[PDB]
Amino acid sequence: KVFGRCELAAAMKRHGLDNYRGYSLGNWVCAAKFESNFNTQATNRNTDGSTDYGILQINSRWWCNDGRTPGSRNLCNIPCSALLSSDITASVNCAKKIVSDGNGMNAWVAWRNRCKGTDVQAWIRGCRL
Ligand SMILES: [Cl-]
Repeated sequence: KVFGRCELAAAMKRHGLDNYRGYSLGNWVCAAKFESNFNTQATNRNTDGSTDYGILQINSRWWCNDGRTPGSRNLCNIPCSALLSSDITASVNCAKKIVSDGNGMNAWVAWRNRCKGTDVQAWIRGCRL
């Protein structure tokens, strides 16, 4: 599934992500946009064998379990196969798990190099939320 911008914004606000640990909805919208462009199926396998999964590109080394990473922690307790669902609930719960660690949304490098420090509202702008 390739979410619409505010289809995903509404799905994230109905998931309680608005201002979760200090990060307004614009942060999450923009982070998803620049991690996978609103794609739940997206996947990226990086030379160490770990793999970024889902709409938030959660890595398969700390957070999920795919059974083919030699690391390999499963801190969200989840098969990455559930992070590739149409429903974003698994990814949202694991992301609340991650963002509550003290690194914050700096755990997602795309949000850090494109979103962090911007007027992120413009992502939930015109949303009809
Ligand atoms: Cl980038």
